[PDB]
Amino acid sequence: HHWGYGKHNGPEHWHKDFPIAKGERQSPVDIDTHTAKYDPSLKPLSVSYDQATSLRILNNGHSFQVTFDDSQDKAVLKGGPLDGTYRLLQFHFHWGSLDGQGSEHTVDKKKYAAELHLVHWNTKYGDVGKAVQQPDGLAVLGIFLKVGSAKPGLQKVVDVLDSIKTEGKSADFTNFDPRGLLPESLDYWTYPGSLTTPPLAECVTWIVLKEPISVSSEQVLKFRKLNFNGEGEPEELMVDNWRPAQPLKNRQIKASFK
Ligand SMILES: O=C1NS(=O)(=O)c2ccccc21
Ligand SMILES: [Zn+2]
Repeated sequence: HHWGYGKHNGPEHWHKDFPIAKGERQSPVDIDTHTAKYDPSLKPLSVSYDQATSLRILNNGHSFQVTFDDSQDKAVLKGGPLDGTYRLLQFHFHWGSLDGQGSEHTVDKKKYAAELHLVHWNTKYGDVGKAVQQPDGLAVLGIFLKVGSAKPGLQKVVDVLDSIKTEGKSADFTNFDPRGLLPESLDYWTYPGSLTTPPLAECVTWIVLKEPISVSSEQVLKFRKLNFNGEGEPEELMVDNWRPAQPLKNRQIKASFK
């Protein structure tokens, strides 16, 4: 039927409705650290999030997302491998049922407990619908989560998840500052890829940060209490909403750091 992460509608099935699933620049990938190429021409990232305006938090049946006002250049990503200005639209997570899985990208086949995606779109295309039709339309900042100490900047998100437990629920979520989710270092890997969910469009420049953030076991446990199902349907816990690594094919992963 409609796509998801179960036995009968999971990532192995998606190609029947979205044939680009078997395409040439699909994501995620496994980032072999010994094969990645250091590119000294790569610039530092510029992350300008001080004027970010968060709007809502929503359970969309596949993850939960926080949306931002992208009507002007308030929260933007520039630099790195990018040409031009990319506006922050939303962030969301992918996570596991157990601490040793949940990330989409892997590093030397190591999985992390979760992965944060900050989705941005290229303002030269005017709106995000147009941007997803272009090979340089989106830039996604990917951040790994490991279980350790708590991340205080994540706690405002954890505490509202009760209010959006089931598919289709949303809540007001204003004045959230996404700078509290960033690691110390902005060293990164980058490669050309795709959305990791349908429609799997090949429109993404991936920027995957080397340094994970730490979250506590209690914080991640709250992800795992969300539901895939709508209210009044049989309860299915929202866990393991990650797509496995795809073949690299004719791509090179570049590193900003030696
Ligand atoms: O689920 C997703 N992972 S992603 O960052 O590739 C992305 C981009 C746009 C819409 C959804 C999604
Ligand atoms: Zn994602």
